[PDB]
Amino acid sequence: ATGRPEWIWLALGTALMGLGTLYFLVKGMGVSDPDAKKFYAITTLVPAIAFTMYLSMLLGYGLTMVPFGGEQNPIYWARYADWLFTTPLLLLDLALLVDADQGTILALVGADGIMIGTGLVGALTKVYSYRFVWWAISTAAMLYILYVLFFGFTSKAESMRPEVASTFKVLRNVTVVLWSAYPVVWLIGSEGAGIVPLNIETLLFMVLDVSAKVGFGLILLRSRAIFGEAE
Ligand SMILES: CCCCCCCC/C=C\CCCCCCCC(=O)OC[C@H](O)CO
Ligand SMILES: CCCCCCCC/C=C\CCCCCCCC(=O)OC[C@H](O)CO
Ligand SMILES: CCCCCCCC/C=C\CCCCCCCC(=O)OC[C@H](O)CO
Ligand SMILES: CCCCCCCC/C=C\CCCCCCCC(=O)OC[C@H](O)CO
Ligand SMILES: *C\C=C(C)/C=C/C=C(C)/C=C/C1=C(C)CCCC1(C)C
Repeated sequence: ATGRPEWIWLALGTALMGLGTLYFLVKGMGVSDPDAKKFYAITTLVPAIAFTMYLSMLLGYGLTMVPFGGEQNPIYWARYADWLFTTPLLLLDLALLVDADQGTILALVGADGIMIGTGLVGALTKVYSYRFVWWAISTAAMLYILYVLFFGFTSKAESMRPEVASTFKVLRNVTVVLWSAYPVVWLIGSEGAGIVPLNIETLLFMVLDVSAKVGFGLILLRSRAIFGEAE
């Protein structure tokens, strides 16, 4: 558990995802409105999955060594298993808020799976120059997602209840800003060019992970948008 200088950030991350899961679970009790239940279920699952994968990194299961640049490099592969299942759920929270059509949802979840799966391939690739080829396909998939969130969602939200429009626009903005930092941390951290050491990279991903999952949920689940309009 100790011996790895990043361990303090993995321990903190685990604690914050556990506490976030327990909070949403308790808040979610008794909610009867069928629409709100769907938002509670999706949004509580996100930190529950991330809690289990942070714990696996803490205990050292979610780590493997990958040779490249003539050295053995520690790669936390458990990050991608986490993101494979949590990032489509976050996009589903947004798409259900604006009642997106089924074709649009499919396009978003599919592009997201491509983004995370090519990120994983790049992380495990042993030929140094090819890691950046995968990084660029993965980043291209993420630019399609952000485009849909602005031209495919923002246009629909504005034709809906004001409480829905308002909450979507805050969540959309939060999403665009936090998600776009991820490819940058990868590129300058241990998986890429290696300018930032692993212990600081782990700190940066931990602040982004907690903000984009627990912070995101705090904003959505206090809104009136998730309830049906009723007397
Ligand atoms: C120290 C605490 C550690 C953190 C806890 C360990 C996390 C792993 C455990 C459990 C999964 C529990 C259920 C996760 C799914 C919750 C979904 C939900 O609550 O949905 C409510 C909805 O309203 C219903 O219809
Ligand atoms: C709504 C969707 C909910 C989704 C919830 C699903 C979460 C599944 C989690 C984990 C097991 C996956 C572990 C992958 C198996 C790797 C085992 C292996 O081959 O060796 C690794 C080595 O033991 C160590 O470094
Ligand atoms: C491993 C990576 C892939 C699996 C990870 C799971 C991620 C989330 C699941 C699904 C999106 C598929 C489309 C589901 C959208 C349906 C929402 C909808 O359109 O509404 C239908 C409902 O009938 C109205 O009441
Ligand atoms: C739209 C929101 C998401 C956009 C995300 C796409 C970001 C574009 C990528 C890269 C330029 C930075 C490349 C700089 C890398 C040079 C590293 C180097 O070789 O320098 C060694 C070091 O500086 C000696 O100390
Ligand atoms: C659970 C939290 C969130 C916000 C996860 C998001 C992760 C990404 C947006 C990852 C993107 C990557 C790309 C675009 C290219 C480099 C490799 C990554 C997989 C980190």
